[PDB]
Amino acid sequence: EDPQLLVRVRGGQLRGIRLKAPGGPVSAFLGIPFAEPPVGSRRFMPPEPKRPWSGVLDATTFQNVCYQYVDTLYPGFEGTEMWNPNRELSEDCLYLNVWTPYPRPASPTPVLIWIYGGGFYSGAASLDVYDGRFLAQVEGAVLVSMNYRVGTFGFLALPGSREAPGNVGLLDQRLALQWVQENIAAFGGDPMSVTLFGESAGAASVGMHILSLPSRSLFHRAVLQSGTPNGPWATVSAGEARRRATLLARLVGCPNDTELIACLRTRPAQDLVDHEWHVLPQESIFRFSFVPVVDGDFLSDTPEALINTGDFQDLQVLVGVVKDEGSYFLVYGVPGFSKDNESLISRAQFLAGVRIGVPQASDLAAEAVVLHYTDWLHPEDPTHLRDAMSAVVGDHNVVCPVAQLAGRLAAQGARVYAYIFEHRASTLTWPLWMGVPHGYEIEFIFGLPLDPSLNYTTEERIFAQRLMKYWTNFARTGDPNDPRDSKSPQWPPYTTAAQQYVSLNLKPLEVRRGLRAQTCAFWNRFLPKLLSAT
Amino acid sequence: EGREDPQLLVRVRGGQLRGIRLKAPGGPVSAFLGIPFAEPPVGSRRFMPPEPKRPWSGVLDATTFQNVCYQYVDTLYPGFEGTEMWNPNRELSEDCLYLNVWTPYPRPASPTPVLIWIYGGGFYSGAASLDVYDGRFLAQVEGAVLVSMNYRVGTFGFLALPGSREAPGNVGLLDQRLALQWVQENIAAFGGDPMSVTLFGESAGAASVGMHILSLPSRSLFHRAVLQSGTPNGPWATVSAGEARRRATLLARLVGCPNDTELIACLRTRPAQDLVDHEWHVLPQESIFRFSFVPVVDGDFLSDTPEALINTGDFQDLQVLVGVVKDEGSYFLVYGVPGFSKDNESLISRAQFLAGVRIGVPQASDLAAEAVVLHYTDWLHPEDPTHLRDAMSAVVGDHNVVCPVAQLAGRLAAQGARVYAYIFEHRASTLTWPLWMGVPHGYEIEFIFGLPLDPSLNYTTEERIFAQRLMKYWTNFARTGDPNDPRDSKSPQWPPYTTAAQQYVSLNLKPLEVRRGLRAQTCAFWNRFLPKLLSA
Ligand SMILES: *[C@@H]1O[C@H](COC2O[C@@H](C)[C@@H](O)[C@@H](O)[C@@H]2O)[C@@H](O)[C@H](O)[C@H]1NC(C)=O
Ligand SMILES: *[C@@H]1O[C@H](CO)[C@@H](O)[C@H](O)[C@H]1NC(C)=O
Ligand SMILES: *[C@@H]1O[C@H](CO)[C@@H](O)[C@H](O)[C@H]1NC(C)=O
Repeated sequence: EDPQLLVRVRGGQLRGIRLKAPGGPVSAFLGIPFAEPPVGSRRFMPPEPKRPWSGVLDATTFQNVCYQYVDTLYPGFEGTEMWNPNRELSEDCLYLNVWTPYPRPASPTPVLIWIYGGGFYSGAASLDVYDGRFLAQVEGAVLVSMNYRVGTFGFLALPGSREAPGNVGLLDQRLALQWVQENIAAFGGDPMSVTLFGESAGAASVGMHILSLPSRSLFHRAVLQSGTPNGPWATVSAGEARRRATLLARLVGCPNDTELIACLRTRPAQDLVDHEWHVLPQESIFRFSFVPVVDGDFLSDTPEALINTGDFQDLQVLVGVVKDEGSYFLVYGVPGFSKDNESLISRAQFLAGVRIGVPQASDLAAEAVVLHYTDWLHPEDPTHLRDAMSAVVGDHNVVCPVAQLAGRLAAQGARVYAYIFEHRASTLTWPLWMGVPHGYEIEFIFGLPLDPSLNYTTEERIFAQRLMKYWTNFARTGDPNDPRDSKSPQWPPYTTAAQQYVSLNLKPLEVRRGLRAQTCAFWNRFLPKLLSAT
Repeated sequence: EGREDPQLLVRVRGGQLRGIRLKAPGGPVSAFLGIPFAEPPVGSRRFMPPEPKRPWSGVLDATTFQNVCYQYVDTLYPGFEGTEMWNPNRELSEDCLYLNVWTPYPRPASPTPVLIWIYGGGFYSGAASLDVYDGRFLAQVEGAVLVSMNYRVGTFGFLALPGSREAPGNVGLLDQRLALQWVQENIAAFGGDPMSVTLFGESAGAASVGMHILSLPSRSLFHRAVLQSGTPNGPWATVSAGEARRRATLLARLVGCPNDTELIACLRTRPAQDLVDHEWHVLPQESIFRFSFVPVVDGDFLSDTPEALINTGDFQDLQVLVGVVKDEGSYFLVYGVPGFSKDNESLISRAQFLAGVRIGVPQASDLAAEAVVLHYTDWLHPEDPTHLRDAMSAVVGDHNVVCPVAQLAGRLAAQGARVYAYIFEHRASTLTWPLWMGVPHGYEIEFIFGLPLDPSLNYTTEERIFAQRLMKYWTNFARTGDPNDPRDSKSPQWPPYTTAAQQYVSLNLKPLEVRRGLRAQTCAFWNRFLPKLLSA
């Protein structure tokens, strides 16, 4: 037995597996339980710490994916399948994964904790794009990723109830964070240097740990990729959570909160998922049924209120967006859009897409969006209209929420670094019109281009090495700039005054100013004033 | 007769006239100045439509400009050429309905296209006798017959109690119409062609031209139109019948006049200066680019709002030239926006910007005003004093001129008209206004009229050549309905403005450059978005 692969944690002993990375071996400890299986009476309930076990636990394999909706829009297509569960679905899914250098670090190493996205309705830490072996091997990092409950199982709330209090998926993440504090030193990780990073709902999740005080003692730095806790999709009110929970229950024949939740707990998992999408208040895209709730507990106030009034003095944050945040979502609901054609649309279809794409928008607000995003020199041009549709969805849901967060954090004392990611992977299977879609920076940050069997260009490999360095420098120091390297040029902090951010592409860093400043002023300053009066 | 110049004696329908031979740089021109076209609108005729001038006996002396219509005289910067150039240069009188004709010397043997100038000044000021409106250069260099008329302004031209017989409103426009009828009957005596008449005007003059396009009785009196930095549509060129009535009766109160017959009769007893002294007191809000007595939508001269009439009109056998200067708003900022002056750089604070926007968009709600502020703010430099100053200028110019012109051009083009559009971007070397104002409202006119040709005025040689270019464009358009030269085609062409391609030309010292979209995005804000906000 290899002593590098044998670790004692508080719960007992584990056996990991030596994996081959391109440059050398790594130690992986996969499928480690951090909670009691949240099954039977424990459904919808906060997670409990895993009971200690006897002997040596086999941690050589990824554990089950949390029970979730699986996308079926394009069967057998790698662009969609790469996000689908790659292990069996189960409610028993509260396990985490650790990658370390082989041999394990001689001195305490900065820890990166990955929180996947998927709209709080999907995702898994076992996906090939979240493979931590490259960062471990090349950068010497200790990388951790956890499964958290998604959908009804993670976020169905009857606020104020003891049995479905809400945000339990977020508590799953917090428990994995606690597990790292208590146990990561055994693997050579430094619990006094923990960086959370995540994409999409994962970045929103990272954001919620920033805004929830009990999470704050469990990490030191944060990275939010293409997602925020503020914004239109990441939270609901307690009233809207209750309403959706009560409707889902009706839809499955259930049944006083106690009685309603008891009947929901009797239902086969797939029975809940069958009706998951039927509880949304309007026809929409970029809207998810069961998400974090403003409960007055995990989240003391709305994230908007919390970012406006928080003190973020001793925090460093890396945030950013991809060049084409909205394109990917268009094919999941807006008529005229499809991966299989160029998606050239009419004005009529633009107007209709805006109502679906900004579902809470009133008639007047929807007219303001159309009038702002129309190119009045080319008002009927299908290429313009299609690209504007993408812009509306990406700006409303990601870019402007991100600018808003960056600015508040910066004003309230945080050290902030911002990027836009603009390289389209040579291997991308989505069509050209989608540009650099949501999610397609991740494979570069994780260093997948360094596996020569994946057929990335040598440029893409060098670029991936640049990104791995920015991320791990940031984890190490709270500054993504290389401290032993001179020229570059340097990545400046994002500030409310200068509003500097950098482009991440195959060219050297270029510094730009103003992250869609005019358009986000429309979204962040004008539209709120509109509908709070009308 | 006997000893006088035989080219200076002409008979019109009312009698015999004697003109004057004037010197232009390239040679002599004939001028017939101060020809009366109406009975003096005095006493019981105050506020009343003009009646045609009754024939006179003997030879009327038409050798000097006549009285300027009674008006408010700008007093903000006394001694200063920049303002005095617009001020009255003849005696102020209610007896002011006279017109001017310049023609070549000797008068042309075959009938020549006629240009009729209508001055601006917010419908409260102006005269055809001002030096910037001197027709001699066009007459001499282009062989043009040029006509300009005085029309009543202020209360005298536009005070209305709509529905009344004694103060029906729009009579200043009726003065202009009567001057157009005079040209039809009489211009052939000077060698002018009454079947080729082009109206042109600036500011309120341009608005007036647009209103002659929209008023059917005017349509037989002219064939083509040029609107410079003004339009009949937009926030200032007209008022509703209710607003006219409201202002007329407030004015009456302020001058001691308490049934419309009795009110108007009391107003007719008041000294002219008493009316001028309270003219500005009747505006509903603190404002710039708003004028108390302007054309009224009376359901007669204007059968509907200009907005309605341009959206539904048939303009098929109409050619129109329209444009703007680079900095329409700047001039207006010093007549009411706190923080602004010709004698400093007018760098303003954000607070002054927000305050200025309420004054510059006086009919805007709180929400609309904040939409404006949010649109014009540069969110990279929300507090830069230079950007704020320039944004204030842009707000005022776009709202009042540039976007109404874009709206006008689009409707005209979509409904059959041949439209040619420009932006004029040359700053006169002789301009006395400060540099921050850029190319202000009013400062294309001296070039169209060819003042730079007078070497005593000290324009550069390049400006002389540029004036000659503009004069060709305007007279080519007058001749043919196309500003382009028939022969010369190596030069770059001025393509028509269309809704599809939205093309217009830069007018500056360089050859014509074609550009697309007149402030397309920002005018979508003013012309499409704001009115939808106004609906609730
Ligand atoms: C510029 O002037 C504005 C208008 O007030 C005056 O004009 C200046 C030139 C002086 O002659 C003063 O005596 C006048 O009252 C001011 O309101 C504005 O603040 C000025 N800008 C600055 C900062 O100088
Ligand atoms: C693209 O394809 C989809 C479905 O195959 C269809 O709904 C859409 O109308 C198509 N659009 C174009 C550009 O023809
Ligand atoms: C034009 O220039 C001359 C010669 O220097 C000067 O004396 C005269 O005053 C100037 N005239 C004007 C109109 O400013």
